[PDB]
Amino acid sequence: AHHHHHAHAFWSTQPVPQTEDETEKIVFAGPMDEPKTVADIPEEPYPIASTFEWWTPNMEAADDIHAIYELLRDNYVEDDDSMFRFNYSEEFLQWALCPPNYIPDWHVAVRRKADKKLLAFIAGVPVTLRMGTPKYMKVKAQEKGEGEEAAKYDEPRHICEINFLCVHKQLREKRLAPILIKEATRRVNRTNVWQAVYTAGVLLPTPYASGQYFHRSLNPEKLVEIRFSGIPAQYQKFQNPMAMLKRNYQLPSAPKNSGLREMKPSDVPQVRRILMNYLDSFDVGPVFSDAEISHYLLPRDGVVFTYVVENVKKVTDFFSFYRIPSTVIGNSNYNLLNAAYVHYYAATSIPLHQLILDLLIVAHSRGFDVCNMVEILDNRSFVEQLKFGPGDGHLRYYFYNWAYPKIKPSQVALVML
Ligand SMILES: CCCCCCCCCCCCCC(=O)SCCNC(=O)CCNC(=O)[C@H](O)C(C)(C)COP(=O)(O)OP(=O)(O)OC[C@H]1O[C@@H](n2cnc3c(N)ncnc32)[C@H](O)[C@@H]1OP(=O)(O)O
Ligand SMILES: [Zn+2]
Repeated sequence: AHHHHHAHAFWSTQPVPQTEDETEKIVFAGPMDEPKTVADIPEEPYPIASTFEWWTPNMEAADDIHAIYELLRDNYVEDDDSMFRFNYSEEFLQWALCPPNYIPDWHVAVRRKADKKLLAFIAGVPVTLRMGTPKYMKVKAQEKGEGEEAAKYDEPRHICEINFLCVHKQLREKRLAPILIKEATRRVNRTNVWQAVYTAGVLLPTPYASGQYFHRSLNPEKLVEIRFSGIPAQYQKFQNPMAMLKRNYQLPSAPKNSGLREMKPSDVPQVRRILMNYLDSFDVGPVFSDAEISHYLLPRDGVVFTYVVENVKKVTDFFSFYRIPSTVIGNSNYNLLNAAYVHYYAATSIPLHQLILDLLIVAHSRGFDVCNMVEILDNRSFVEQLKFGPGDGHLRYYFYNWAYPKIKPSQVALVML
């Protein structure tokens, strides 16, 4: 019942595969660029106009995080004609940008010298990623006798995740974005890191995986009244069509699993174990320490919500979801849309659809209006029984400086904003 509404001067110089045809022919994982060392990377920041300066924000400082908050609030807009606007609170931004061992230098900003107004931003965070040759390719490579080349890059790699690329609207379409990407590349290279991973809605050279978005209505009445959803014509036959619509997406009001409770700090080592056990099944996936599990998964009000199944003693299952609220433009009754995004999870004692059913119940009980996700992990497996519908977006996954075969999004275990 959803409302469906839908030459590279810089990227052709970058160490990424340049065509879909190239990517579909890659058989081994490995770097694109020729080997470099840190000393081969320019010491000085990339030149920008004299009215501007590079600035590294201190995220512990109120003024700095507020400055980044305001830039993104007013300028981090994928579509000016959308009826919605994503909102990234300072707490959200600290959670996304300041994981344990984050590198301040990788938060790259441009500001105007005279008044110190922040005009552009791009952010990298460390992540440890398994990104060696997909298991099927390695298998096929072994049958041809090339197993050790296929396995050469199997060790998890300490790399960079790039997000929150943003140019102030006054500075748009002036090639500042390539400069931001070059400066981040420079700074990351100077840390002896040579690959990055990143996601985008736009199609760039060249994704290794792409996945459709899916939505699960939690407050159908509100979703229709803001035109996120429509009430289709067959409902225009029934007696109280809106009552019929609310009945169709009705959930139980209390979760089905006993032992389900909010995650607490003492759960961290066990959640790490069952998560890692699950994520290692996928060709591309992160490796998390206890500190990273704690930072990314411990409940964080207004940002991250995480529950465990602990039916006496042992943590056997868990799920998590994070919040991004959308401003609703021009609606008399509603100003905000509260969206729950499926995060990490692991099921070992109950079917996956049963665990995610409880996610929906908990998310609904916490006032969320819609539950969103991309078809990574095993998310595709419960779409139909839990009444998710596909949206119009696609999340495209890219590597920088990494030759990588084309894979399915169900082969990807890295949750990325
Ligand atoms: C080893 C370490 C490596 C580190 C770096 C790894 C790579 C990181 C890569 C970045 C990962 C980002 C992940 C996220 O955060 S995805 C979210 C992106 N941000 C937004 O959508 C916020 C709103 N939009 C904006 O702020 C601007 O429109 C941006 C900044 C996006 C472009 O600014 P502007 O509109 O003023 O344009 P320009 O004249 O300066 O530049 C035009 C050039 O920019 C290319 N472009 C456009 N959109 C994107 C995009 N989303 N990723 C990469 N490149 C993009 C475009 O194809 C063209 O290149 P080419 O077509 O001529 O070749
Ligand atoms: Zn429309």
